[PDB]
Amino acid sequence: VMNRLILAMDLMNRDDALRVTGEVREYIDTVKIGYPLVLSEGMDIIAEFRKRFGCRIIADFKVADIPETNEKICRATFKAGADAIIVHGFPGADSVRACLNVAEEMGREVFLLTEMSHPGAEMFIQGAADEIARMGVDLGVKNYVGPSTRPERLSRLREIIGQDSFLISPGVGAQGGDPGETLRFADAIIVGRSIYLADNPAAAAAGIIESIKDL
Amino acid sequence: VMNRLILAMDLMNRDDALRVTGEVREYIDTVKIGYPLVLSEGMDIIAEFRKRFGCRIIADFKVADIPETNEKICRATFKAGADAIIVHGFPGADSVRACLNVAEEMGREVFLLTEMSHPGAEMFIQGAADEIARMGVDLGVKNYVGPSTRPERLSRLREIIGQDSFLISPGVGAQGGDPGETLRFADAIIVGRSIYLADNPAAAAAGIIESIKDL
Ligand SMILES: Cc1cc(=O)[nH]c(=O)n1[C@@H]1O[C@H](COP(=O)(O)O)[C@@H](O)[C@H]1O
Ligand SMILES: Cc1cc(=O)[nH]c(=O)n1[C@@H]1O[C@H](COP(=O)(O)O)[C@@H](O)[C@H]1O
Repeated sequence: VMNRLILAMDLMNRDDALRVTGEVREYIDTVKIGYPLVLSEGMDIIAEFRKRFGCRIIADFKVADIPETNEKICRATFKAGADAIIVHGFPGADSVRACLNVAEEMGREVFLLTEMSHPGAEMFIQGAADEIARMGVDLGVKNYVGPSTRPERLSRLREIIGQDSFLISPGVGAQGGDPGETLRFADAIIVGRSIYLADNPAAAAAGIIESIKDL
Repeated sequence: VMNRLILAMDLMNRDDALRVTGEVREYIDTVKIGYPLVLSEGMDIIAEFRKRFGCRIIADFKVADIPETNEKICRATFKAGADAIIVHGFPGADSVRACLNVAEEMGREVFLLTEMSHPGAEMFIQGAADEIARMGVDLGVKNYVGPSTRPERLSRLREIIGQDSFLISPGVGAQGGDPGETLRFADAIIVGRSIYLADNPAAAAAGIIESIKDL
């Protein structure tokens, strides 16, 4: 990922989302698009962004259903042009395998979300996260998401998945995570509001990149 | 819910989804619409169904993000005309509260998914399910989802939530659950493929209702 920075584009208006993404395009080459934008503007927004910006698109859909439904969700998401999809591991191995099967059929990638970044993640997810990660390894998952807000947990996730696996990390900026510390363990950081709510998103992205190059 | 039966409309084509829903409308008055249909046909499908069929719509979006994103997802879903949304409890109390806050602002309902119906649910979700349910009670959740495939677990969920709470249950038919047994504990059953993949969906729905009235 260009500059190890992934934009979390969670504005809910097509015009604002296009404006911000265009302003920061030189600093990124991967955009994470989730349900706030998709449920407001339609799945066609994925192919529009892919074309206009020539970026890779990660669909952050936190897929968390039974295996049969997960297959349908993944098929629709890849048909819409997403390069990868984020999948929850908490629903278990069969649900993750269903997503892996569709990604294999369509030449795409799955990212497994193993521990979340918000405070509530401590209640149930944290205590399962190591086992969710190990499940990922045993299923052959190569791409993972873990939390910038808890770098000791990010270190433990990296320990389980090994150095060859790709690890991206949200919670930088707004949720309190630090870019440099997070990049001790993650390959790339995800940043949303610290960029897209800034008075000058390009200057915000540049500031982050400047602190990244210093590592 | 009319006849204690909720149609899980997970066909991915608007014409087929409209045909089946129209054929079974006399047997139901609540349609559950999820991401297979929404990500294939757009969020506008919710208002279309609500109008054409005069049904209640439950958006089965298994909301499972951080609190800030959950608020955006719920706002977009209610703006699209959904009467209620299904929310995962596994991400913790703050994530569930975010959904409850938006439902309160917009005069809608949250259904909390506490234990899932597929085999993988045994790995991580089952061991947290009682505590997820108790969390729901403490947050004031009044609507719950639990698994037809494990009626002993459905009984335990009913025990925690009490008789006044509303409980709906998927996994009937295709996944192996039984309508009558499930309705010992749930107020309503969700049925998808046993109806929408049948040669005659109306006859399939009628058959289920006939076995329900017998209780
Ligand atoms: C992928 C994900 C997992 C998670 O544990 N935490 C998280 O924030 N996310 C998403 O990353 C983005 C974080 O954005 P900011 O906090 O930087 O605004 C939002 O899209 C969240 O939904
Ligand atoms: C709500 C939900 C939770 C869950 O634990 N199990 C489940 O099947 N679902 C959904 O119910 C429906 C079950 O459909 P059939 O198995 O009856 O086809 C699908 O939409 C599933 O995504």
